[PDB]
Amino acid sequence: AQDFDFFYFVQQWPASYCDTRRSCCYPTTGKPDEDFSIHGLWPNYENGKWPQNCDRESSLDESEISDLISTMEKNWPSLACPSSDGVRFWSHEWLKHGTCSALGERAYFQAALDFRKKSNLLENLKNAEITPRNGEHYTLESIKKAIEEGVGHSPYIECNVDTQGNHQIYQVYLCVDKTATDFIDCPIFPHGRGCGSKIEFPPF
Ligand SMILES: Nc1nc2c(ncn2[C@@H]2O[C@H](COP(=O)(O)O)[C@@H](O)[C@H]2O)c(=O)[nH]1
Ligand SMILES: Nc1nc2c(ncn2[C@@H]2O[C@H](COP(=O)(O)O)[C@@H](O)[C@H]2O)c(=O)[nH]1
Repeated sequence: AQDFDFFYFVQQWPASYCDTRRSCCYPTTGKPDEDFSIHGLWPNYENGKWPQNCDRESSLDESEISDLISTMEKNWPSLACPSSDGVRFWSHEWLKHGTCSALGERAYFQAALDFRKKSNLLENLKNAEITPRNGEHYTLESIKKAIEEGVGHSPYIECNVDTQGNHQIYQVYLCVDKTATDFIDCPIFPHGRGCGSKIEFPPF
């Protein structure tokens, strides 16, 4: 029956996408909030492979999520250049991953928004006294533990490197069950050997 096993729910730390050697452009709506934003909700298999581009005939219909656009501009902004309203980013995510989710367009985007709010990363880190600042000031362990206490499941953290060589928290992966109802323990995690023991949680 069900075409896949679980979802990776991926969030990015905007400031870490914008302090690297690559180009970053603020959205048509201006500088994003200093908070974790959605990268994607990705159907996946327990074997590490995943389905993608399941219905190449299905394009993103904005009327279906009209009332959600202003919220998505702030919670799912595109930071790529050139600057955009996010729609291209959302259309691409819908076509590549959403069409493989078994969810209708609105349910897919509502699920991503709902899980970003539920995971409440910035606040869970704040409770643990982990707040944005420059330099590799935080242990990776404290970051994972803070998120885990708040979500009830352990995240996978992907790090990248800023312009000054600092290793920084870049993306956070959590797993959601195939019916997109709750967070679950991840059956598998990516293997992108990354994140030293001390990392940066950069401000904008
Ligand atoms: N479902 C799923 N998609 C992935 C995974 N790793 C890579 N991809 C997809 O491939 C893209 C990688 O782009 P690249 O960094 O290779 O230019 C991701 O944004 C995502 O759409 C994974 O573990 N699961
Ligand atoms: N990580 C990331 N990718 C973005 C952003 N804005 C647009 N993109 C684009 O979205 C692609 C990832 O989409 P996916 O492969 O998961 O469907 C990237 O290759 C990149 O070109 C952003 O803010 N962050």
